[PDB]
Amino acid sequence: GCRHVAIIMDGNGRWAKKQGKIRAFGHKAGAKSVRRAVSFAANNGIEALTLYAFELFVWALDSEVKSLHRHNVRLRIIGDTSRFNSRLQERIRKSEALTAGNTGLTLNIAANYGGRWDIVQGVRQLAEKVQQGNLQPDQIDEEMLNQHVCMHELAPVDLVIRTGGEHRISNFLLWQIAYAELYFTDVLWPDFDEQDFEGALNAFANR
Amino acid sequence: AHGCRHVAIIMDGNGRWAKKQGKIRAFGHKAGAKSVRRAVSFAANNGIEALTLYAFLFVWALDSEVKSLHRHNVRLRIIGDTSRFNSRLQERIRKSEALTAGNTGLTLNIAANYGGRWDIVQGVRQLAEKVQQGNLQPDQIDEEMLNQHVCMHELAPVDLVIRTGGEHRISNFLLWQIAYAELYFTDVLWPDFDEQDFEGALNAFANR
Ligand SMILES: CCCCCCCCOc1ccc(C(=O)/C=C(\O)C(=O)O)cc1
Ligand SMILES: CCCCCCCCOc1ccc(C(=O)/C=C(\O)C(=O)O)cc1
Repeated sequence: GCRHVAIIMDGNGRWAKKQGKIRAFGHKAGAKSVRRAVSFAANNGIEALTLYAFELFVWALDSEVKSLHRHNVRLRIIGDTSRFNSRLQERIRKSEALTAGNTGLTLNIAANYGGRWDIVQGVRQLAEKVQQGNLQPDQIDEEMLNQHVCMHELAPVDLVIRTGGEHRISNFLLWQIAYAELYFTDVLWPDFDEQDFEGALNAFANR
Repeated sequence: AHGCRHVAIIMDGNGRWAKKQGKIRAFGHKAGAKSVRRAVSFAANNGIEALTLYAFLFVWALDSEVKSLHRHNVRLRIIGDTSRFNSRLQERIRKSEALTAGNTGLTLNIAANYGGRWDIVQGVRQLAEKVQQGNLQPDQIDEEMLNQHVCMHELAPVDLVIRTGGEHRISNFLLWQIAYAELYFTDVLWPDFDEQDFEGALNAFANR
C-alpha cells in the first residue's frame, strides 16, 4: 500500500573510510546502490521514488537517462538548479522533457534541494500573486500552498528512509512529510540492498 | 551538559495504556496528565529552556494547573489555532499567558488545535498581508524571513523531538521547526514515560 518512498541516502563517506578507501570510491559504490534501489522500486510497483544525496552528481545521471527512458521511468530533478551552468540546466530540461510522458516509476532526484527552500519558493509565488492583486491574504490555505510545493501532482509521501545512522530529516522534505512513516537504519547507503528496502516497506505495512 | 535547549514531545499512548489494564479512556488521560506534570518538573530541573507538548476539554479544566505552573516559575504559552475557540476559553488562555509571561524558568508551550502545516500557513498570511499593504516585496521573502513568522520563532530552535507510544511519524506536529532536530521514538506509552526515560532521550541527543 506504499505509493511514494523518499530516501535520504547517507553514509557514502563513512563507507569509503571503513573500506580504507578515498571519498570517490564511496561515491561510485553509492551510484551502484542508486541503480539497485531504482530497479527494486520499479519492479515492485512503487509509483514514485524521491532520492536525496546528503552539479557533479547530476552530471553522472546524464549518461543513465537513455536507459531510464527505455524502462518507462519519468525523471524529475527537484531543488534550486537556477545557479547551475546553463549547459547543465538545458541537459536537465531535455531529460525531463524526454521522459515526461512516461507512465512507470516517477524518479525525483533532489539537486540542491532544501525543504525550507521548497516552501519559500512556493510562498514567493503566492506573494507575486498577492502583489499582482490576483489573490487575497485571507484566501491562502493549506490546499493552496500545497499546490505550489514540489511533487504536489504525485501520490503523498508514504515512507521516508534514512540510511547511515543519523536520526534527522536534515531539511529534506518538510511540508510533504506531515503523515509519512519515518524509518531510520544504521546500514550505510552503499550497502543498502533489496532486503533492507523490503524491511522498510514492512515497517510501513505494520503501521 | 546534555545540550538541549528545546525539547518537543508527541505524547501518544494514553488510550493504549488504559486498554492494557481494562480501563476506559479517561483513566489513561489522567495517568497521561500525571506524566505531563512529571515531564514538566523534570524539564524545569534539568535546565531545559523550552518544552513543547502535543497531546495526540483538555485545555479547559487545565486552567486548573496554571496556578501550580506559576508557582514553579514556568512561563506558559498556547500554540495553535484557538481563534474559533469558545468565548473566554480565549480570555482564560490570554490571562493564563499574561499571568505567567514574567516567569523566568521553563517556557512551556502547549499545542491546542495545532498543525505544522497550519503554522506555516498563518506565517505565510502575515507575509501576504505585508505584501498587500505594499510594505514587503515578494523577492525579499527568504527562509530567515518566514522563520520569523512561524510559532515559537523567538525561542531556541527545537533540538530534539520525542514521540512515545511506538508510532514513527510527525503526524503534522512541528514541520518547519524540525528541519534539523534529533528525532527520538520510544515504544514506551506516554503514561509510563518517566524521568529516566527523559534522561535517556537527552543522553541520546548528547551522544548523537
Ligand atoms: C550517482 C548517479 C546514479 C545514477 C543512477 C541513475 C538511476 C539509474 O537506475 C537505473 C535503473 C535501471 C536501469 C535499467 O534497468 C536499464 C535498462 O533496463 C536498459 O538499458 O535497457 C538503468 C538505470
Ligand atoms: C491536564 C493536562 C496535564 C496537566 C498538567 C499541566 C501542567 C502542569 O505542570 C505541572 C508541573 C508540576 C506541578 C507540580 O509541582 C504539582 C504538585 O506538586 C501536585 O500536583 O501536587 C504541577 C503542574
